[PDB]
Amino acid sequence: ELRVGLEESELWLRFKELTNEMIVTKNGRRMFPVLKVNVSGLDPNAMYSFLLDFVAADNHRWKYVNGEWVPGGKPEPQAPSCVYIHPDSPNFGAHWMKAPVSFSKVKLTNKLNGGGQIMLNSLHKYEPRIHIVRVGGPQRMITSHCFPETQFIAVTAYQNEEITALKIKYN
Ligand SMILES: C[C@H](N)c1ccc(NC(=O)C2CC2)cc1
Repeated sequence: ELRVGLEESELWLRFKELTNEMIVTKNGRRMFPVLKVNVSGLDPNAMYSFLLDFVAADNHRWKYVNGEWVPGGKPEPQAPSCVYIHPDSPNFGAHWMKAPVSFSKVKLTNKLNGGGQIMLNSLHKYEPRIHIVRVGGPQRMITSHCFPETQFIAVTAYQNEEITALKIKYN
């Protein structure tokens, strides 16, 4: 059975309980914390690519109002984010299972850009999600996993200084 787990969930939970925020820039900003995933139950010899995308957790614009995040009242449908391919892709099960799969090179942007960078809507709430795609083999297969622990609001600058402080404390 394919098992997918979150490395350093303790740290993600500190950020989540304060409402996590991730900086987006026109050029694209790397994430802190980094999404790291423990994976077991892959065929060491089978071929897989690791994909990352960001689900709009709700259809609302959020705003920091008197030290608290509150949603607008005018939802719009949220077009899904683009997919980031882990640069080790494609690779053997053994490669993916020898150490946590670490998405340290994904960059979050607010502007449609060349490639690499994933465009998010500023002040929308996102839930990171991976797809483990079995490639090359006869039978293509996809397994998807969500990480509620790693939810955040995309911001152009931090609103909650509690978040600013946690980021610096642990980077
Ligand atoms: C060059 C770069 N490492 C790269 C580019 C495309 C893919 N395509 C896939 O694996 C798709 C089937 C899921 C993988 C890696």
